[PDB]
Amino acid sequence: EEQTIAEDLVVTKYKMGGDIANRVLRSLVEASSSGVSVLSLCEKGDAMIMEETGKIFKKEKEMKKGIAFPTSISVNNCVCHFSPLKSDQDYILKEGDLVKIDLGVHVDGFIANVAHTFVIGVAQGTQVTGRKADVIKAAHLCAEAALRLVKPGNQNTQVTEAWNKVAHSFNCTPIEGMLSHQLKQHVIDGEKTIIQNPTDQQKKDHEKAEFEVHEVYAVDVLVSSGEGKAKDAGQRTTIYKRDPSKQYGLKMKTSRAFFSEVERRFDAMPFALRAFEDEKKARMGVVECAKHELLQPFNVLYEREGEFVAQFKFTVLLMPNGPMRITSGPFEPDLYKSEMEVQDAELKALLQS
Repeated sequence: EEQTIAEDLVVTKYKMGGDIANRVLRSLVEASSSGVSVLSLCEKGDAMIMEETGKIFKKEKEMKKGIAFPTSISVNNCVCHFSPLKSDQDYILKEGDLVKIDLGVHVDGFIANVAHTFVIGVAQGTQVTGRKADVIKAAHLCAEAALRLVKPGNQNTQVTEAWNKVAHSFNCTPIEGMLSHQLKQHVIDGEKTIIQNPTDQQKKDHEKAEFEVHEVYAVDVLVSSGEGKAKDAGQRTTIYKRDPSKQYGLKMKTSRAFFSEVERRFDAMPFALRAFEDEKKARMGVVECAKHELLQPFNVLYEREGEFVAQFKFTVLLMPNGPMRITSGPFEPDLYKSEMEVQDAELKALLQS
């Protein structure tokens, strides 16, 4: 069968994961200051997840728990999936940097995803202004709109539409083609999805769905101050996910050993190459696996230099009495001052409940 949030136990597993994800996120935020290595924060994040996860359900020896999405910190125009290797060049945080932290925790396959955006070195008493406030303000209001639109009976389409209206108000554009996935036990890759600002082509190929009672979603809002077109850079993909629906006979011994460690350690959850002791081996075993589509990569995307990308990701449980989000970051609206606001009367109304 399948275990859903219709069962109380399933719900407590999501809530504990969400609680753990909310705490690790807060620790990383307050550990972010100018001069700090992004690589070190990613390691600390992953380590905390692993430790917090080890304090629950101890009597259950075979229960899988841990990282659902490796800690990634994407600064300024970097869109997502930035999770450095000891080898790659990392990023050193600076005053005024717009940083996005993305984490993923799971307990028994039940995933709790969260992403938060904030600015470095913001003196208290003072607000942040400019494009950094416009974009964060917009991403925030997009998250708020989803929270009110993603409910049993509605359809992904309505959410897609609301997002452009909010975003346009601050002259921001949600990154085109980004998807928000439904969640299931051990599946971070849900079938039903919500697409952001789709191109005419994608609009025609994306499947229109309807939210059902007892479903779970990881709503991912990615808004840009620029054109909203994410491009690949010279960056190395350091995050991969095993595709359980595909199989192939790897020829190389190193490929097989690497794939076995993956199936055993992370199963179908995204993981970071940093999780393997020998880097060279990992990198080497990835080539053939990724080549025969056994592994799905999560590339590091970028927006034009000078632009900023804000993000808000939260996991919401569609309970019969209403949606309940189990993850969020320490967000303070008053901190950001923008000259623009939502102008659509109807939308303006919806945002006040």
